Amino acid sequence: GPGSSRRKWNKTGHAVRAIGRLSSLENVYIMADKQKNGIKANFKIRHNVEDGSVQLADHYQQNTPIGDGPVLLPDNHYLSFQSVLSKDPNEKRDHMVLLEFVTAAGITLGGTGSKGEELFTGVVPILVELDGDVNGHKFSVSGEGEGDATYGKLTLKLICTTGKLPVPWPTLVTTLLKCFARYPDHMKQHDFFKSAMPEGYVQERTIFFKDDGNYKTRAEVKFEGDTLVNRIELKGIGFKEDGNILGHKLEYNTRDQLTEEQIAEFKEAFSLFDKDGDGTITTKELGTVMRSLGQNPTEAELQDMINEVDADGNGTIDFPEFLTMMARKMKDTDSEEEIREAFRVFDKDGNGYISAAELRHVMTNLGEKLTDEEVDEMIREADIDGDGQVNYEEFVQMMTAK
Ligand SMILES: [Ca+2]
Ligand SMILES: [Ca+2]
Ligand SMILES: [Ca+2]
Ligand SMILES: [Ca+2]
Repeated sequence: GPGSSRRKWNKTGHAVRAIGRLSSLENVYIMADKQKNGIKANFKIRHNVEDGSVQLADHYQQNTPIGDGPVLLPDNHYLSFQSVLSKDPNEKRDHMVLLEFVTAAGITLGGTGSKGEELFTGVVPILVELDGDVNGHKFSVSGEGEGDATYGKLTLKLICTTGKLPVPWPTLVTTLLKCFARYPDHMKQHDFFKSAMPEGYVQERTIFFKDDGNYKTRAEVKFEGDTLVNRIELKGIGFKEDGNILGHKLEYNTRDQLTEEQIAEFKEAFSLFDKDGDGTITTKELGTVMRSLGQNPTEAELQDMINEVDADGNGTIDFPEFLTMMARKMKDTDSEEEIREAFRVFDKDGNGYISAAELRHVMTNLGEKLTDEEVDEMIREADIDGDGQVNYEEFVQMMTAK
């Protein structure tokens, strides 16, 4: 057809790109399996390959309740995942520290929920145990951590007890606790996972690695004492002894990635908004901090603000949502300006220096509490050139664990 033969090349390779852009489903969709009194999920994971490529893992997931209870069968919706992989420098073994932030979304909105859901209310210790055989290569993984459903948080430390792990850690991530997802109140009756809980659910998967082998897994996620347990049997077949997986061509982490430390800071900051520590930030709660700083956003101005970062459009922001809005990277001239603007909030009289009382007003309006000696000591920490107060330079080189 008509158009520049340049126009046509590009238009063809915009729609091919487009297809791959639409095909990259980041979310994890949940459907019901009422006949199986359960749920399923079919999703893909893109594992970065060392040489720029990508190894994708086609996941096919089935879930069922172990017990005979009532269970909540959910409508179509999705989980939303943010994973952070790291190492403990103390730990000497082949291992992984894994942090997940899982939030539920997908639905536009007495009360109820599940009994089984009152068990996630606070922090739950986690035990994970995995038994696999990949292409004959046998290994065991073990680990502990905790789950904090309110901030959709999961933290684990996973050891390979049998010594060297014969597959890359990334590939085991999905396998080694969706009951730690934050289901927003407005859909807390689509949380199959907690509902099935105390007796628990089976989570079976087949993961197809493109041009490489497959993993089969069957796991029981149930309570033992008050430890939430994830116990797995993993069987892998079809894998070339030198594909990305068995040859370890897969990479651990990206590199622009949030440290465990940073995420902790973002949690503490989230708490500053979440006055009632109920895991969400409301228009009310946002207003309170805003006014406290000295602004007057209207009910509507707040609702907008939130609705612009509130994935599940329920009017509140939960920690993964917050964590997401903080995890966006910017054109570092926007980031720079963000810092310039943060500075001007701290530097209240706008004289270009943050004083001790200026630092105190900000932390105080933020709902922190502070001894004069802590204030004076913070200023000590930032006051490089030692003039008793903090300029823009000092603020920048003090603000950078972004
Ligand atoms: Ca709250
Ligand atoms: Ca929300
Ligand atoms: Ca000042
Ligand atoms: Ca200074």
